[PDB]
Amino acid sequence: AWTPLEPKLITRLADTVRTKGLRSPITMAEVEALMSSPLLPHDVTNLMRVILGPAPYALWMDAWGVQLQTVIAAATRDPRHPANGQGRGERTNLNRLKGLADGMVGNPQGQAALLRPGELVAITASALQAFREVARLAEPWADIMQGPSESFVDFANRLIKAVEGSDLPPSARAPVIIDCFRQKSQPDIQQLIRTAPSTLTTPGEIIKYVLDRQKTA
Amino acid sequence: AWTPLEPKLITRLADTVRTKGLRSPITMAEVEALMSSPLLPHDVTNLMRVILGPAPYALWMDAWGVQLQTVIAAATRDPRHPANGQGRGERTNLNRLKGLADGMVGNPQGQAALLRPGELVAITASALQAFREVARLAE
Amino acid sequence: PWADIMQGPSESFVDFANRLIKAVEGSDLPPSARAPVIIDCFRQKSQPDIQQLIRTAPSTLTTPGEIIKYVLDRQKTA
Amino acid sequence: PWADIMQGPSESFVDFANRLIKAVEGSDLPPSARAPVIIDCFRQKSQPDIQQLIRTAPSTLTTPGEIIKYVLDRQKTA
Amino acid sequence: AWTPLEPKLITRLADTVRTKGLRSPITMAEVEALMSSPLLPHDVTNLMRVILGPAPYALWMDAWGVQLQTVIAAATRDPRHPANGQGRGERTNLNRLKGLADGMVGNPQGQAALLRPGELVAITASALQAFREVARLAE
Amino acid sequence: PWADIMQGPSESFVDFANRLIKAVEGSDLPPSARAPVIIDCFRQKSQPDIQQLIRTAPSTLTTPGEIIKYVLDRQKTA
Amino acid sequence: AWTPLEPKLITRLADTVRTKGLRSPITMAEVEALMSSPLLPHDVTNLMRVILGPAPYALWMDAWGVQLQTVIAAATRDPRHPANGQGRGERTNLNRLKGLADGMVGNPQGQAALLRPGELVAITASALQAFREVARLAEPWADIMQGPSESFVDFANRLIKAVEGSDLPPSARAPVIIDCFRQKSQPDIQQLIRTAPSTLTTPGEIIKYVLDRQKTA
Amino acid sequence: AWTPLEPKLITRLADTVRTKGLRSPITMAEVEALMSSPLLPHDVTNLMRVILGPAPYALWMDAWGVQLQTVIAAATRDPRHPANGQGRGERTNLNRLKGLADGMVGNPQGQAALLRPGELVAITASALQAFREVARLAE
Amino acid sequence: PWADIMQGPSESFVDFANRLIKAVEGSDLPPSARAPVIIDCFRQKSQPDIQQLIRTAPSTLTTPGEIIKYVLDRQKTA
Repeated sequence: AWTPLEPKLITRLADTVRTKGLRSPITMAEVEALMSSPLLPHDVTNLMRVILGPAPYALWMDAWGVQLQTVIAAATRDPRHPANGQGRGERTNLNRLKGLADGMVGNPQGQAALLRPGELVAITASALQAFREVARLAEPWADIMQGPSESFVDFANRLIKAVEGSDLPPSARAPVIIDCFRQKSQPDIQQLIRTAPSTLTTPGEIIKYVLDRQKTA
Repeated sequence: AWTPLEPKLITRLADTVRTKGLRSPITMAEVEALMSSPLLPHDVTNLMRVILGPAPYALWMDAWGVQLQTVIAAATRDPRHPANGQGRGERTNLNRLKGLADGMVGNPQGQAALLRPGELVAITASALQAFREVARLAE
Repeated sequence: PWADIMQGPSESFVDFANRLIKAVEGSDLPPSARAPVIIDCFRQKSQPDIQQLIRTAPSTLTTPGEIIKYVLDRQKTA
Repeated sequence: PWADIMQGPSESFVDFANRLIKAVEGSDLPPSARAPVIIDCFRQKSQPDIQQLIRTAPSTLTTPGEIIKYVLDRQKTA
Repeated sequence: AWTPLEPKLITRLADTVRTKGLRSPITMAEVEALMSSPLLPHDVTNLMRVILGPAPYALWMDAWGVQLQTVIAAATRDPRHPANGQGRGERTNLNRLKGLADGMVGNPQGQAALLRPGELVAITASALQAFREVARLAE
Repeated sequence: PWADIMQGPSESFVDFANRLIKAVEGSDLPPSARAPVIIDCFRQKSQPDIQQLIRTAPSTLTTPGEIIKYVLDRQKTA
Repeated sequence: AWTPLEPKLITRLADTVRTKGLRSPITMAEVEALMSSPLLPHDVTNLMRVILGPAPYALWMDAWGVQLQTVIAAATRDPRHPANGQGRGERTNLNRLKGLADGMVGNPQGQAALLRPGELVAITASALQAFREVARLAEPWADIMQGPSESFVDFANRLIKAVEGSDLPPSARAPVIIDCFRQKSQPDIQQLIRTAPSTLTTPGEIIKYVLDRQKTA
Repeated sequence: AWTPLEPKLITRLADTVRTKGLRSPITMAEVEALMSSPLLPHDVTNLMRVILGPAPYALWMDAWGVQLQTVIAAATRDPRHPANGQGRGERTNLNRLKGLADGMVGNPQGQAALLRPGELVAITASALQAFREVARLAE
Repeated sequence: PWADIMQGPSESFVDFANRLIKAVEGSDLPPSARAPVIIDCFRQKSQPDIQQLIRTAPSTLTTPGEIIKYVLDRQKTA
């Protein structure tokens, strides 16, 4: 049985997006919150229709379609997808993912009837990634320096934000964050990281080490 | 069957962490509250992704891994771990604890299927101790 | 009225796109005729600098989102 | 003479292509040397706006018809 | 036996294309008129060589090739094509459609000998659609 | 009283360490609580130059003798 | 039989190091040239004694020792090293690599007699890596911009040089070079790379594309 | 037994490439000269590392890979390749051509041991064609 | 004479290290006594800023190359 999301939560989320913007970490946290239970295509579509303006909504429809197409390519590349079945008769078409298949167009009850839980979670993850892309697109890591008066946790927050919300591949973020900690982060912390008796191979470990041995001031 | 945590509670906890900080006793009490039922690796991972910033989240991943490794050392030091079994075929690998094992990567339903309750409580206690370490370290 | 919407001389492109998509989706057109109309209105409205920017697109843009992304990338910062 | 044909400052591109293909096919070249010559004359004649339009082609154009289609698509409407 | 189209009709059609353009409904009607009987690849090729300028002729060759390729994809998707046969030995290659196959290159008589009526009507419909595309593209 | 001992602005570090260890060992603390107290008093007393010198220790110092050796090595000769 | 390197080539290389420095690409090319045939520890040691000053020579001895120790750790981690043998009696000690073993100290002829070709090539590669480290140490990629008048091949050369001669892991150089091509390389080439109908996933492919479609001027 | 190329010849060739450029006929003649004996992948790789700058070296690695892939396609299209053998156990993989196969990575002696003369001449011709492509592309 | 070598007020550290290593290795000392002498001359010469920089080394430096690397890393850029 389909239950709609509260319009009160949706109104609060829309005002959050209106004041804080699309890219603030609080906004992404709120979206993750309202993206907790697996939503039907109807739910996510109406949610993005309400919280996003017209042009961001067009961009988001595009990005969601592209991500769903990547998902369907991975699905035809592996017959063991939680959305797929074992036989060929359970293969999931994009009409079933976007809610365009037969018995689903405009009807959320029938949608919830025919859809699989794997289908729902795949649609939800696709929509979240599309939202991230559009947010990064609507509004530079290599220009980030630690200010003379700025603390180190603020600098690390800003740098990790700008590196993860950028065009780098996922497998290239940690080395870049480390090498930016080492070359930015004004020469006191540079020498503090350089003279590390242990080898630090993770941004979290570097942050912990620097927070331990930092010059209290 | 897996049931997700309410995004309303998660939003309230995130704002609590945002205003009070990581180390306040009220924040630790709230975390203990949302750490009441044994959570699956997916739940704790997403929870820490939402409530913690990027750098505290990296620190927490590190600390959680270290604590889970200590747990697995104690487990290989005692075949009577509530996560282990009696035979050698039930020995619990870190891929099964971190949710990286086969049939679990990205799927919370399969996760909840294959995991043991002892596994869940050990993961939960490890995550709580890691949160305490990171909170003591950040400020 | 969607067919009377022009991008002002001082207006940014995201505001123009928002206004146009709003007026086109909140109109009497069929649902299957909104995307082509939005594209062809991006091409003929959206004052001649952006018109030439869309015209000289080495790739073929077949979606309002793709056109918006392309224009936002290659727009004249001013 | 084909090697003296330039696209005039005010001439359209289809007229220039017609004139060039006419002069190249009605000349003393072998039949197997007309297409490469027509392409390389499209690239070096056809005043620098279209020259840069052909240069920055994300795809490789290997036929006069394909070059004509691409230029007609992405040409600066004026 | 192959019979060529009248050069008088072709001259009148060429002057029609010259004065009215490629896209006028009278021009498309005249083309449909001269596209009534199924033409051999030689006929359509020479017709487009005469009535179209050099650049529209290049565009039309491209479009005709693309449409014929779509036809051949549909033909390999259905063994009951009026150009195909029942066995695999009657499958129609693009060399046979464009008139490039053996015994056909430059010879319209041999062309008319080996070609099927389904082949002829498919080639003709493909050429008409290509003409429509190029006319919509030129102006 | 051990908890009232500060390193004077002009006092050397070995004198401060001697005074502090004397007052901590000659007090009412249990024997198992003297080393942690001596360490944490080295860290919070011992005026901010030596405080920062101990804070930025690439190694972890877990003994009063090791802290004394490190500080004596890297101290500001003056 | 041992043949010494020409003192004329060594004098020319020493003057090259004296005028151009340790880090110039021409100097590294010249060193690679004189590092072509596998050299005995005597040869490399005397070569670095002559071309390098006293302090860079001390640094280079340190770095060479460290790299040789890493090599010997990999050798004890794999009994199939081209310097090792199958039995335990052919295991290669650092005294044999540094030329300190019995029958080798000060004698290049005996050195050439007892040494293996795998030993020679390992020593040579170790010495080259140590030279690179010391050159990078004696005298920043994220500060490299393409000048308004600079060509693109010069900018690419400078950037690839600074990225490969840095402290990044080997698996993080290509993504960094690509993302630096995209964000540096003044906005004309930035837009040229952005509007690429194909996806460029290699620095060589990006360089080829830009060289093809660049604005001749 | 592997013998390295003289660093004197390599230095002279590098200065030739530095003053005359990549495309001069004298430079191509010098490259053909130093490309006379069949070189091992190690030799050609180090040679191009020394004589070419960083960006031309990246371009050359790309082009060399593409040409070697064309060679391997022709090799799987003909079991009588001088690099191949008669049985299927002598089929030459790209790891063996680029010097990445087992027993060859970083070791020129083992390389010279396992490689065939046909393999060497194919690698050499591929590298020469790749150099020509990159030289035509750079300027 | 090696024992008379001081780092000048304006001299860089690599020049001082070069001069000192030259004078120590080209002297009458045994080969097994050069490294300790070079280290102890780095520590006592090399004007008090670098003296304190070497003194406050959280790690133990037991080689002239390691001392040179450490000082070059943490030196006061000026």
